[PDB]
Amino acid sequence: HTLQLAIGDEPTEGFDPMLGWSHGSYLLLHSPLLKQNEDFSWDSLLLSQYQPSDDGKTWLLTLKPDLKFSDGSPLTAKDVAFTYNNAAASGGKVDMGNFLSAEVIDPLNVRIHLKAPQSTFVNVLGSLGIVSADKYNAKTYAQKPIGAGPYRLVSFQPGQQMIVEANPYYAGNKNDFDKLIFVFLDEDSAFAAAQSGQLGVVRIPPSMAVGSVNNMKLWVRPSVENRGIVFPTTPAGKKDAHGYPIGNDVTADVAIRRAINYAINRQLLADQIMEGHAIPAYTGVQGLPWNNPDSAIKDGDIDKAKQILEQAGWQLNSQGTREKNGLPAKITLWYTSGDTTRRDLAQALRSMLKPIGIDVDLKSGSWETVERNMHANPTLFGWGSLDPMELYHHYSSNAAGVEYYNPGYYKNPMVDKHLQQALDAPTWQQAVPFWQQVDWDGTTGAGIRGDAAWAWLLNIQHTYLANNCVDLGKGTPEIHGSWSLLNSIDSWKWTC
Ligand SMILES: N[C@@H](Cc1c[nH]c[nH+]1)C(=O)O
Ligand SMILES: N[C@@H](Cc1c[nH]c[nH+]1)C(=O)O
Ligand code: NI
Repeated sequence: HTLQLAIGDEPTEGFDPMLGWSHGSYLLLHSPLLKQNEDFSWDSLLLSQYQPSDDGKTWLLTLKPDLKFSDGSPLTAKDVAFTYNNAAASGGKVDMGNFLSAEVIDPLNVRIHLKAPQSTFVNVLGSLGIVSADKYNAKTYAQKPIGAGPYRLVSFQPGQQMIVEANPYYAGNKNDFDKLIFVFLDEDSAFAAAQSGQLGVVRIPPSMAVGSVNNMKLWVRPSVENRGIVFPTTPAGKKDAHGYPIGNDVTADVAIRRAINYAINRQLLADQIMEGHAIPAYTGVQGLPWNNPDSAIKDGDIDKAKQILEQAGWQLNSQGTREKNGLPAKITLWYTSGDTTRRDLAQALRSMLKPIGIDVDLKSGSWETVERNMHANPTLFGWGSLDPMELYHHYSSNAAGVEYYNPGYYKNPMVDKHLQQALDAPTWQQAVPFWQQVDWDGTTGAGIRGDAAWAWLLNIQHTYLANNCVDLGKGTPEIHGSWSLLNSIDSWKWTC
């Protein structure tokens, strides 16, 4: 069967695990050693056995026999070792952490050596795609790659489409669709093509998940993708390396941040903006094992927000705005244009924070424009993944100002300690208790009970429209990024 999908952003700069697995359409053409389960354990497509040592410093990987690539070339230990070592030394992103080396014992066994225990290396094992040691070249791979994925590339028209076909050498199960065509369209054009019957699967914003489309069915997919506001946690007066202002004199007050957290009604955000297709999120890891269980509050509480503001010395002035030492609680919320739900979320927040006396300005821009103001102003972001490293990216002092990570320049030495403890655990199960202390350790934290570096809002569920004859099956909770639906691609069925 042939299926046409418009599910997200267009892939830019190639299909090479070596250059970066950032896009997320690699799930189509590639396959890592491990695949994550719904209980956050790990299974494997390519391995019969994978055992880390008790020290957590080394991994032993036994490959399944008779594995092949999309071109029919054999998949063995040489290719795994080549993959990991080359991605390690390439220096082009690809976080390998404490990785040292991959040694080939026999055609079916690889031994991975790490500098120190790393609880997140299991995420590397579950992300980095395997390339062919012989056939890999940085020039010809990006355009026409070979992998262990369920599909192999056939055609690619930039700005137009991308055509792939089922890989006969796939080690996993086959679905009911032998050919897939992915069209690159904006959300509205995609919806139009869905209603016209041109496409079988289309991704739509939750706002549009309303009413009935002919010969189509809505699919709500569980997701850890989120929406939240990041606060500048330091006073103003400093600039970064690129001359962008850092800090906000209003939001540097922790009371402001806690009050904003308590005044917001997350359930109303879900029901009124996301059409019920979100769940309230009080953290960046909402619903995950490493989420602090006590990190939730009873929000939409105006009187408590007012009480918090009054306790810190924020009083209404003659103009009806909170003032403290002549400084009014006037803030500007920034967000990225080109997204309707973000505009609506920002507006809704502006309306939600008014009754507690906080005046919210709105400013939308391109990411290039947002980059300049995201350190000096509260900003809308979306994140979320099955990788606990998010907590690091958000709350590590070393991540402050780096790319889009930690724009509020949050620095708490104890939180850094807990993060480092989590990283240095041999297993992720042992790391989980340390990840939770990031929120609150009983003394300090980055959560609401703590410094409240964020006003986290929602975990957004992904919405699709599929033909009535198409079953999208199930998979792990989808994440922030594009082409997340692909995580379920093996389970796809044709019911007509
Ligand atoms: N991932 C973050 C930041 C970002 C910048 N560019 C792409 N993403 C967001 O979507 O809000
Ligand atoms: N690759 C982008 C995806 C994105 C589009 N818009 C926002 N985010 C990211 O990780 O943030
Ligand atoms: Ni993003």
